[PDB]
Amino acid sequence: EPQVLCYLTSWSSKRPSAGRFMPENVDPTLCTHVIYAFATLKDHKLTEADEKDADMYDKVVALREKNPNLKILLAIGGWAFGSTPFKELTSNVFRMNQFVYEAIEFLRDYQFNGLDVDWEYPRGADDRAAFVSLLKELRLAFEGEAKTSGQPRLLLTAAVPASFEAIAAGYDVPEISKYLDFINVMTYDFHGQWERQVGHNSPLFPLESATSYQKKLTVDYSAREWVRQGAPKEKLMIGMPTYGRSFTLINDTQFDIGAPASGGGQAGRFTNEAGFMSYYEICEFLREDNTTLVWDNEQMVPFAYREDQWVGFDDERSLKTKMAWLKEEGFGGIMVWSVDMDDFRGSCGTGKYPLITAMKQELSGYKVKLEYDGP
Repeated sequence: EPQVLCYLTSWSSKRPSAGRFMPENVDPTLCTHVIYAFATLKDHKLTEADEKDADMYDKVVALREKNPNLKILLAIGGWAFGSTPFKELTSNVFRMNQFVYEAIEFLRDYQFNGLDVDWEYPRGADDRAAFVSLLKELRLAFEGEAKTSGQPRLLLTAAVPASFEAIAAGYDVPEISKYLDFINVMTYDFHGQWERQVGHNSPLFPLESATSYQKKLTVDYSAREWVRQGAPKEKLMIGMPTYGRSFTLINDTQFDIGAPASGGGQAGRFTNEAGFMSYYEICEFLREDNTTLVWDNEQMVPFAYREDQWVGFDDERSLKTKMAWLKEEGFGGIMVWSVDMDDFRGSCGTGKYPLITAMKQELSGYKVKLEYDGP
């Protein structure tokens, strides 16, 4: 029973031509859960972010009609949303409780299977306690509802950071682990266009020559840090990105990890953000002339460069390798960011959804079992 939780970004519907992604585009057999991001808070209540969203919620749910075991969740928060609304949400019990009772009604009305909470990020003791009370109250009310109610309990999940420093600052790990059904660790964005050296978005292992700090910026170390802090392995869903992060090189002849960079790489035609590329945009980049693909055998991920453009990403081989690591460590499953950025049209020349397919096939047969795993 390894789980596969796939994020669906609302704004993917706004991309041009082939990029355009709609709930209909979702293969309902790929993922065990689809998490729709993001709803918002208005007057401290769970509400639809845009008036056009309600029809989208309807479309995402009802994927179910095509796979009745598929769970559909709604996410609130995200990076843009910030910390202040969550702080104000949890500032008093009545607001908090009323948010809780209405969220349940909101969710039951749309027939969602549960709520994903993405506070980015709690920081400091007051936030730490507030995040715990919020999760504690959602969880208990979800249960209480299932009993005073008819059906199966609403699911509760949260996206959490990979940075070991963010973990200490924001997360009472053992406490949140009691209330969450799934802990979705964001094991990506380790490097990017905010830095002035080239580095990979989501390296599995570090370079042997890495500084003790750079060694921590990896999928492997992050996931292990979550375990070390008390997260139950069966609830830990390790984040898998279907995008890459790109750089403009200072010097075309310097293209190795650590090479000087002036900023992000040229935007992809569909995601329109320098420094960022969806997987189908990567494939386009790779078929340009003279683009050299490299396999980093220490980090265990690919990257590619052509003239002053450099991109670090995940492909079939790196994701499969990650699944092998995953099973060996014994984690409960994966989280995918995001389903709309995998090559859902099969324009890379392999199949449709080649990234998620590759992970799914490599996960076939895996059963998660807890056992003593040393310190």
